[PDB]
Amino acid sequence: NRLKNEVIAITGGGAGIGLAIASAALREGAKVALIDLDQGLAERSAAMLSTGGAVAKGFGADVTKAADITAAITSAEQTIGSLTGLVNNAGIAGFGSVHDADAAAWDRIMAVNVTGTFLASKAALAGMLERHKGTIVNFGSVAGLVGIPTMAAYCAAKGAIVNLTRQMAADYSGRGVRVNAVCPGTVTSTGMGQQLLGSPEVQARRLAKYPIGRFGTPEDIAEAVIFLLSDQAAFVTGAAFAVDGGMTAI
Amino acid sequence: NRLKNEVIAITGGGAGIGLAIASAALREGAKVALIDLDQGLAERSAAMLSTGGAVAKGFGADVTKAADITAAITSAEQTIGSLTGLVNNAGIAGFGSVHDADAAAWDRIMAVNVTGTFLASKAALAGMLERHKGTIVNFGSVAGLVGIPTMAAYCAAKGAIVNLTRQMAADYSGRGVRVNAVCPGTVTSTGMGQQLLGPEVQARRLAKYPIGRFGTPEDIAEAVIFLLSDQAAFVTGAAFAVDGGMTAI
Amino acid sequence: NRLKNEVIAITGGGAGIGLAIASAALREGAKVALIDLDQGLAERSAAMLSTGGAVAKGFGADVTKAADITAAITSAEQTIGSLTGLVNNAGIAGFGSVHDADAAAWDRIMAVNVTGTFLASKAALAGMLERHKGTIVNFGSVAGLVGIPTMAAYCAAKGAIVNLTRQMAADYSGRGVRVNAVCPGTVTSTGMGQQLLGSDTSPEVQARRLAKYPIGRFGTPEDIAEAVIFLLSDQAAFVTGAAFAVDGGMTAI
Amino acid sequence: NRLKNEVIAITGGGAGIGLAIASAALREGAKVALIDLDQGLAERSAAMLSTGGAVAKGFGADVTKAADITAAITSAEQTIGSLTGLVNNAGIAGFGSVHDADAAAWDRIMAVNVTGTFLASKAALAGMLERHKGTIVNFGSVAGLVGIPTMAAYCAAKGAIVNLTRQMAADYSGRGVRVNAVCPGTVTSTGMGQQLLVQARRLAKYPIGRFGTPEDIAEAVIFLLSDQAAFVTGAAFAVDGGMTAI
Ligand SMILES: NC(=O)C1=CN([C@@H]2O[C@H](COP(=O)(O)OP(=O)(O)OC[C@H]3O[C@@H](n4cnc5c(N)ncnc54)[C@H](O)[C@@H]3O)[C@@H](O)[C@H]2O)C=CC1
Ligand SMILES: NC(=O)C1=CN([C@@H]2O[C@H](COP(=O)(O)OP(=O)(O)OC[C@H]3O[C@@H](n4cnc5c(N)ncnc54)[C@H](O)[C@@H]3O)[C@@H](O)[C@H]2O)C=CC1
Ligand SMILES: NC(=O)C1=CN([C@@H]2O[C@H](COP(=O)(O)OP(=O)(O)OC[C@H]3O[C@@H](n4cnc5c(N)ncnc54)[C@H](O)[C@@H]3O)[C@@H](O)[C@H]2O)C=CC1
Ligand SMILES: NC(=O)C1=CN([C@@H]2O[C@H](COP(=O)(O)OP(=O)(O)OC[C@H]3O[C@@H](n4cnc5c(N)ncnc54)[C@H](O)[C@@H]3O)[C@@H](O)[C@H]2O)C=CC1
Ligand SMILES: C[C@H](O)CSCCS(=O)(=O)O
Ligand SMILES: C[C@H](O)CSCCS(=O)(=O)O
Ligand SMILES: C[C@H](O)CSCCS(=O)(=O)O
Ligand SMILES: C[C@H](O)CSCCS(=O)(=O)O
Repeated sequence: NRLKNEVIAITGGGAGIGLAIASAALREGAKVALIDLDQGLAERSAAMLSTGGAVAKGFGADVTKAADITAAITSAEQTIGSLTGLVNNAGIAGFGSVHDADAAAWDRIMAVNVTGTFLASKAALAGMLERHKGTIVNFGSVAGLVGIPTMAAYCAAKGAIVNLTRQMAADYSGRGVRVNAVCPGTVTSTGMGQQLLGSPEVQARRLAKYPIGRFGTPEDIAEAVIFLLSDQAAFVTGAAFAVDGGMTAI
Repeated sequence: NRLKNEVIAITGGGAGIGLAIASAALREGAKVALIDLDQGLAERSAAMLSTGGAVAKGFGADVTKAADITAAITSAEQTIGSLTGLVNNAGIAGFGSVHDADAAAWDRIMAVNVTGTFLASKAALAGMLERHKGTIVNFGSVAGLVGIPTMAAYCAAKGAIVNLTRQMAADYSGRGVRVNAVCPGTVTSTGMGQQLLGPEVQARRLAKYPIGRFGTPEDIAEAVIFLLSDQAAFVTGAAFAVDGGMTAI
Repeated sequence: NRLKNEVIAITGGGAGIGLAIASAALREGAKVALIDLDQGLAERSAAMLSTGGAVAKGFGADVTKAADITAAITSAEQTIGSLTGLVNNAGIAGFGSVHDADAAAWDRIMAVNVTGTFLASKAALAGMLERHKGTIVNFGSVAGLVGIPTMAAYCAAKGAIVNLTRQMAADYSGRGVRVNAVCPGTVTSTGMGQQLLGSDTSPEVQARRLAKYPIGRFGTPEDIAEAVIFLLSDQAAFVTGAAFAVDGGMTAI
Repeated sequence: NRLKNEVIAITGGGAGIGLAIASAALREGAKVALIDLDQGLAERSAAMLSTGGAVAKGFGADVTKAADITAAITSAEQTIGSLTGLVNNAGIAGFGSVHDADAAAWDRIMAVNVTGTFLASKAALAGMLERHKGTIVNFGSVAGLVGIPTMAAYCAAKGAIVNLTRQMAADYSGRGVRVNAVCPGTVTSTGMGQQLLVQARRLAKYPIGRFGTPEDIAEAVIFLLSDQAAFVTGAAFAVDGGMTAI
């Protein structure tokens, strides 16, 4: 019951890491809102999770669209109660170095990751600040802390999220709202993870970047997020928490 | 659940943050060994904690003395079982800038913090590596990540611990032993906290903390309990700031 | 003559830190192209700088407009020779926290800073990679390393630039192109510096800000320019992927 | 003339990166004191550098011995003038992990690196603070910023130096003394580079595609020592071919 009486909205919550966060949050007694670009997916996943009295509801919204994400958060609050937590998990990845990157793809990557974190937080902060109570978890990556070959836009976007997290902590920590970023290492099993992988030598070069000797699971990342959401993390704010199997330590 | 079947040794566990870690670890089902310079204190604190079937044991050792810390860990394991976790919480602080610091006090601060982390870990690692299973939590500080006026030796020591943690993670993460550092902001209530305090200046210190308050031993303990737990299975080499936003600004 | 035979393009080169970089680069023997949103300013400043044999030329371009910045770099190269260095100095700042920031303002700050760095680098990289030779200096800030109250978009943009610099260094350092970021502390005398002051008039906050700087003063455009000159020079041949704090100690405490 | 009117003491100045710093500082018009554990080497290297009117002098001291290093700095100041810069270049490396490192070996690595930086700085700071003018460059490493397998003591020592640099800058920047740390990537050609010389695995960690040279590192130190770096203090400057960027 680490999240007893918490109400948590999770963007990109219909699949992958976001869904695992939802599962773990329900385990700890939270009520959860899954907000996804894919409304049907959010609804199906919410139903799948709604067992043993667990309360999970699905909502459709593109985080880059101010009116849509605002309406989704308002509806979540109307449906399951005033938010105590927001997880800005929605993100997309793509490839392209600065010299040849698709400019339109660049903008979309920056939009979903950075603008989405901005707009979703903006919607949630009205109530959280009014209540002097909230916790926001943003999604960095190892790709926001170091450079990754061939991922210019994504490294820019995640770098933005890491420092935006510090900025938001600066504004809001004293007003009762903690803001932190989890920075995951590679997680193989998700759609994005599969996109990333998509030769014994190449993948092995990648695996060699991880002292722990394996890549992450959605469940590994979810546990870190649940800690940050919980009131046991009451003094934790502005942190960029590396959950990365040692990648950024070497 | 969350530390069911864990066996945790905590250096400097007789008081302050170390004692809070012990209490929280017992809450989560671990068995704990308090290892403190002050043997009597370790014993009294262990006795106080050992209620409701909670198992805590106290041992005396100076972490800077290789034979003594090795013996305490051996005794702990005989009494509560093979270690699954080590918290290198033992540390001391002091004041003095580079131009005027006393060399002997400098050496003692470096010894307790850095050499203690080295020797305690060395002792624990024999067993942990043999079993391919362990978690070590070292104690950095905000003082290991940024410069603090008038605390040269302490900033050096905590800076050493932060990067030694990365180095240890590099060596051992693939061999079944995770190594992480908690980097706490100021916690005023402990013996060390009271030492650092000893009002315009207080208010200036408080303004360094976006959250608007200093930390408690319980705040820090919860982060340590997370890092010790198998729910942190992918977390290694991290320098985790538990600091009310201090290093974020 | 630390930049003899170098040809450097400087975005936002018409005024402020960019103009100070131009002046120092000319001192060290480079030829410089000033590229600024304000074409007249770029041209007037280039004229002012072109004394004693120094060669500076001005060009107008909005760094957020791919065709415009590409055209400016092309004209610059036709005028003063193939680029060996690019300084992505153009940037704008503004105020607003996540809860109240205007989305359009947010986008423009992200565009000039992040998209501008992307688009100008893209233009310069074609030639630099072909020649296996270049150095790119991006502009972070203390605001790209730590959080600054009430500057959400700007902290996001500068944070993007700091890590984009790492990413570009990862791609290009082995191909002959070094990429680094200078992260200046507050420089009061520029238009942006004045913009920052003007945003809070109290002298408690004014002295509060200065107390963040161990060195006991704010930066000058000349202070920042010297670090950029070092990074552009071949004396910095092993320096790449660095986020170099030039900040009077601000991020050290 | 970037260091004209500067007087710079360089610990470990008899060889390797230290000697390269001396050479570049003399190129820029500074007067240099080489301070080395090997006194004869400091003297011979100083003599070699002292051509074309350049002023370099050699002195012997173990930076871990307070009286030794204090006496060398005092002798230096008496011979070439009051210090304006100090480069804490002296350092040693070794191998050993936490589980197997010998405690005496651990202590000597910490001593030369960390205690040496403390003691040499303590000696120089008396004069620098009196004159409200100084610049101190400490030696970190990529090994002070990230973990390096099998180098526990060395990663601890360099980690200490990186944050001690921030601490010193906090204390002294407003009093006229800048303090910075250079953090070099691997430099193969020095005694330490050779000592620490799978090898293709190591090179792959460097995006620039080569290891550093003593000259590469010297140029960064020269910048940090110069008055052109007037606003630079408290910084950990990575000179590392991109190693810590990935
Ligand atoms: N998978 C990995 O290796 C790592 C991923 N991450 C970050 O973790 C987060 C989640 O990653 P994954 O679970 O792997 O992603 P995913 O690709 O498996 O799923 C992302 C979910 O977000 C939704 N989504 C996409 N765009 C959206 C938008 N504009 N508005 C609302 N929802 C949208 C998708 O529909 C999808 O259901 C992202 O921020 C990602 O960048 C960070 C580090 C490692
Ligand atoms: N109190 C604070 O504001 C902060 C403290 N810390 C670190 O957290 C850790 C714990 O701090 P506190 O609880 O405040 O300390 P404390 O001073 O309240 O208690 C520390 C305990 O360590 C023991 N100890 C001292 N030297 C020892 C040695 N050589 N061998 C074995 N045990 C020894 C003492 O007997 C004492 O019981 C330390 O590493 C400290 O540096 C870090 C950040 C904030
Ligand atoms: N002034 C300060 O305190 C600090 C400033 N900086 C950064 O340093 C850089 C330069 O700063 P300042 O000299 O103070 O700025 P400034 O405001 O004095 O001058 C900026 C120049 O950039 C030009 N510019 C603006 N938008 C442009 C665009 N879209 N395309 C082309 N040119 C454009 C302007 O016309 C102007 O001439 C910026 O990247 C800034 O964010 C970073 C840290 C400290
Ligand atoms: N060689 C490399 O790959 C890198 C080395 N470094 C650091 O750069 C610095 C210089 O390294 P190198 O030039 O390679 O070293 P080096 O081994 O080639 O020579 C260092 C000099 O320091 C002197 N020295 C050793 N102990 C001393 C003591 N207790 N007191 C006074 N002098 C002493 C030696 O006699 C020698 O002349 C060191 O601090 C080192 O840790 C850091 C990163 C890369
Ligand atoms: C997409 C996710 O943030 C991972 S980016 C690549 C990280 S690594 O595989 O190069 O360690
Ligand atoms: C003793 C502990 O590590 C705190 S060091 C001083 C930190 S602060 O009060 O200057 O934020
Ligand atoms: C606009 C420039 O990047 C400075 S942002 C504010 C930095 S400080 O004055 O709060 O230290
Ligand atoms: C001794 C010097 O600080 C280098 S430590 C090893 C660095 S690397 O070769 O593993 O990148």
